[PDB]
Amino acid sequence: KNLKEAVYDICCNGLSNNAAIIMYFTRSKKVAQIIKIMQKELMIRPNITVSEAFKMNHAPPKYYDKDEIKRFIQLQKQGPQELWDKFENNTTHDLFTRHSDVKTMIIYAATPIDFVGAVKTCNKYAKDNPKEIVLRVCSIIDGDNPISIYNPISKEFKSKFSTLS
Amino acid sequence: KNLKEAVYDICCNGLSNNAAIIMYFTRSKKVAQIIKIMQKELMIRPNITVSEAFKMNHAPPKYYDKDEIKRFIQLQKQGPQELWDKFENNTTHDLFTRHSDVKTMIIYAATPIDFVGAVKTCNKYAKDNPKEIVLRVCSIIDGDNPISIYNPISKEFKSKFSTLS
Repeated sequence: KNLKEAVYDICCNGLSNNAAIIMYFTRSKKVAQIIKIMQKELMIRPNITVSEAFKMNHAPPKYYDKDEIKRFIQLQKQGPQELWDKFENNTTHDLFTRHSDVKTMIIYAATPIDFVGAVKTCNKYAKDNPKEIVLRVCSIIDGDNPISIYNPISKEFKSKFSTLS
Repeated sequence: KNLKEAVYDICCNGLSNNAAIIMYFTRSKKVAQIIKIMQKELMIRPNITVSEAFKMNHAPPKYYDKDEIKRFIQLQKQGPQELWDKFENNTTHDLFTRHSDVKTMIIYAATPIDFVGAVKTCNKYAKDNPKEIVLRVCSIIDGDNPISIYNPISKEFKSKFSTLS
């Protein structure tokens, strides 16, 4: 239900050039082939961009103590400009990175029409494989089409969109 | 300055596990070298996940017909449920998938404290190379730490942060 509302909110303004789909895949026998067939099914439709499946690395965890959390808070109360400028963080860990099992795939769509139809397809794989797939939507603050050739398509879609209200 | 305010909004409520730093860069070998320096800086910090540099593919573009856009609007207006159930798209294209040469990287950070320090690190390399690297901040609806081991660290930070607000 949260996915339907989220996709609705993304489409509401007629623009989807700053949205994304993120999918995380656990390690599995079928996983890489799901990715292959999804990529293919997704891109029989125009305006869709799909990434390669990719890996990630991560550092060790760290818990911040109450005093550190508080001084971040005092710095927050000074607003965006002084949050950025006065932040400093010295914490080091003396260790290597861990290589994760989980694969990730990013999808984009140039217009709301493509976006709805892409999320519905992804949700279809996410439903049929519920143990191996996490599905989320992204709003990129001040984002645009990563593939710049789509820009006239989105701007034009928004144009016609706006005159219809 | 847009970046400062998006960072401030993502951290406003003591949750970064629903957030991401996204960066896009050109194929330049001189650029892949600066990315690696950046990853070295990033990984010496705790609570930071950094994906590999990854590539993307995409479909042909399509301009939607002012009349097709209308029928999508009639659905939008009936709401989040009806938009999802009723939407159909049977648009195809006669071409091949194209391979972009834009690379992409995604960075995660388990707490607002780690998120701010990672945007500040990533952003130095973006301003230093504004033609070859583009830097964004993302909000993932109902997101969690992609690496599960961080969940207790995020949940602790939030507990303390809500006590200290």
